This record gives sequence, C-alpha cells and structure tokens, in this order.
Amino acid sequence: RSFIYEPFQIPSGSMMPTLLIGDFILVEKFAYGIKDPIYQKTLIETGHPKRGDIVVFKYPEDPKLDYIKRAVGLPGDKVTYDPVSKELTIQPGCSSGQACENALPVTYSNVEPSDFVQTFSRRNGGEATSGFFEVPKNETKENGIRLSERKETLGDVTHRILTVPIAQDQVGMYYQQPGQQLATWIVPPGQYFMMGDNRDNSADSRYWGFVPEANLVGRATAIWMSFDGLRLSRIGGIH
Ligand SMILES: *C(=N)CNC(=O)[C@@H]1Cc2ccc(OCCN)c(c2)-c2cc(ccc2OCCN)[C@H](N(C)C(=O)[C@H](CCN)NC(=O)c2cnc(-c3ccc(C(C)(C)C)cc3)nc2C)C(=O)N[C@@H](C)C(=O)N1
Repeated sequence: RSFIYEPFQIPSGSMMPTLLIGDFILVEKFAYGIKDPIYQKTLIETGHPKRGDIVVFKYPEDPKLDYIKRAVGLPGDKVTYDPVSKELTIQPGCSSGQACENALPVTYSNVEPSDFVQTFSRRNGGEATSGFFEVPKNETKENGIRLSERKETLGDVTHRILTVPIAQDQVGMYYQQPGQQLATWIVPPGQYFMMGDNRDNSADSRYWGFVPEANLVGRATAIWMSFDGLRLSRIGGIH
C-alpha cells in the first residue's frame, strides 16, 4: 500500500473552527497503488470518503482550483438543511424518493460563543468581511459580530460548526436540484454533497451542487504547521 500525501494551505475561513486561515494541512490521496508479488502488474485502488470526512476536491465550476469542505452527503443520501435552525437531516439509501424511516441520527450540542469575531467593511452602506479575529470571550471588537459554536454528530463523527447569529441563507441563491424542493437534495450515484464548517461563511454544495467522484483528491489527515506567530497548539489531529 503506497499512499501519496500532499500539503495544502488554508487561506479561507469556510472550515472554521476546525481549520483556520494560516493552517497547513496534510492530505491523504484516495488513489493509491499496489504492485504484484515481485513484478508483473500494478493495481490502483481508489478509496471512498466516509460521511463527515474533510475532503479536498477539484472545484466543479473550475476544475483548475482545489476546494476543501466536509463530505456531509454520500451517494443515495437525502440531504435536508433547515436554513433557520442551521441543522442537517441525513436519510441514507433514500435515492428512489419514497417515505423511508431509516434516517441517520444527526445530533447537535447546546450553542455557545466561539473564540472568533467577524468584522465587516462598510462599502458606502453595506457589509462585506475583511477577516476573522480571534478575540477573548470576555472582550469585544468594533464593527464585529461574535460567532456562535456548537458540535454536530454526523452519525458517528462529531465535529464543530460556526454560525453568524444575524445572517441567514438566501435560499434563492441556492442550487436547486431538478425535481426536488428547495433546501432538499438527493445525492446521485458517484456524487458528494460538501459543506463548510463555517456554515454562514462557506461557498459549498448548497450553492454550486454535488462533486463527482472523479473530482476527489483526498482526505485531510493532519495540521503539520500553522501561522497567524506559530500556532504550535494546532499542530496535530484535525478535530
Ligand atoms: C470554500 N469556499 C473554501 N475555499 C477553498 O476551499 C479554497 C478555494 C480557493 C479559491 C481560489 C484560490 O486561489 C486563487 C488564486 N489564484 C485558493 C483557494 C487558494 C488555494 C491555495 C492557496 C492560496 C489560494 O488563494 C490565495 C489567494 N487568496 C491552496 N493551494 C494552492 C495549495 O495548498 C497548494 C496546492 C498545489 N496544487 N499547495 C502548495 O502550494 C504547497 C506546495 N508546497 C508545499 C510544501 C510544504 C513543505 C515542504 C517541505 C518538505 C517542508 C520543504 C515543501 C513544500 N506546501 C504547499 C501548501 C489550496 O488549493 N487550498 C485549497 C484547499 C483551498 O483553500 N481552496
């Protein structure tokens, strides 16, 4: 088993608080080679993402670019997102579109304030981000809103998500899958529904649709370095 590992820079905030601007991750590629006993042939197996894995993939709207999101929907999944509660419902194997009762348990913790504040640049009567500031919970920041935090359990994978208390998704700017209602998608075979942990600051599958299996690059396994000063506390596993 010969696994290829590649380094990626995280320049965006779409995966906060799990991945921050300045994190340098390691990605394990899904395609790996296995040679014959001595020398005869070489088999190349392609691993599949598990629900909740942090996956790097070639952007469907521009395959020259790599994007990183969490694979929340797998083939056959009926993915439903409530833009108001900012919570997901996953019903696996419901590709036919029937009244199935084998729903995946997606549970959420109590909401609490995060270690991050988001500031907005006044563009002559508007609000567009300039960056995400790490501010002590008892302290505050000018023109900045303190983001919320809660844990999300995708069946057997628990991770953290960030939410902006004032912002809510514009469901009219969402990708609408033909035949399905708004904020409801059934993942077709060989496709993946990707979402960012910074739920209100992530251009993901809600907006540009499913990711084909051929577009997948690999799984994020570690943070091997992080700059802001060095964030030595962040080197290690990705939780
Ligand atoms: C959702 N919306 C979240 N967004 C993403 O997922 C982004 C989307 C995106 C869009 C555009 C864009 O750049 C446009 C500029 N033309 C980026 C991301 C982007 C992506 C990256 C870096 C910058 C960047 O934009 C900057 C402009 N603001 C990274 N990226 C390109 C890499 O990580 C590359 C990959 C090469 N295919 N890796 C490296 O450049 C790299 C090379 N070598 C090393 C390295 C490390 C150590 C060593 C030693 C052995 C120690 C010596 C040697 C060599 N390290 C690195 C990191 C990117 O593609 N990231 C994706 C996941 C991303 O963030 N997309």
